Amino acid sequence: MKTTVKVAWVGLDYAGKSTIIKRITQGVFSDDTKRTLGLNVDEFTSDNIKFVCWDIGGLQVFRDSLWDAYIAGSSGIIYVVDSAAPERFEEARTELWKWVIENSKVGDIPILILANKQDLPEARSAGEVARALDLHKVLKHSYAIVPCSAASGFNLEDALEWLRQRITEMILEHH
Ligand SMILES: Nc1nc2c(ncn2[C@@H]2O[C@H](COP(=O)(O)OP(=O)(O)OP(=O)(O)O)[C@@H](O)[C@H]2O)c(=O)[nH]1
Ligand SMILES: [Mg+2]
Repeated sequence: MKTTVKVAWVGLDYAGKSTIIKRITQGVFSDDTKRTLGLNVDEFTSDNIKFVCWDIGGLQVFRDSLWDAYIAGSSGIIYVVDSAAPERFEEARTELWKWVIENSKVGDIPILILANKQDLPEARSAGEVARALDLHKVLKHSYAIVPCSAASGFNLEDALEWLRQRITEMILEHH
């Protein structure tokens, strides 16, 4: 029997949340993924864990209507950033801090930041994305940052393994 955990996939519109989930669940890269106009629900299993992926649209309208509930009901949060869109790093930092770092509804749950689109020539490194999001100023929450690509699959297995390990560690430490 597997334990069900709900994971909220958040991040700005165009960050690559839906494309990463498609690469993991279908094994294929879609370079023409369409904007999510609400919620996509998908599943993937990794060992004793059934991951229920809540892929929420990142457009402003969906942050204000849907993000609060799915973030508050999740067991883990994945915040995806387009590393090749530095014109939106300040906006991505603002939303990460409002909806995750300083959101009182987020307890001591796993927080994984994915610095996505590493395959693109203008992609900033994981270190550069961490500094742009002020991750080095996060004082009370644990977090991980992983550079990845839905196009090549780079680090997607390792990122999912990190989440499975953190969720399993919480279960084992409590027992
Ligand atoms: N080259 C490249 N393109 C990517 C990658 N991830 C996503 N894309 C592309 O980036 C665009 C936006 O990806 P989406 O998956 O729709 O982004 P999203 O975060 O789900 O956006 P919303 O649905 O608006 O929340 C699409 O054209 C994707 O094909 C990646 O790692 N590399
Ligand atoms: Mg989407």
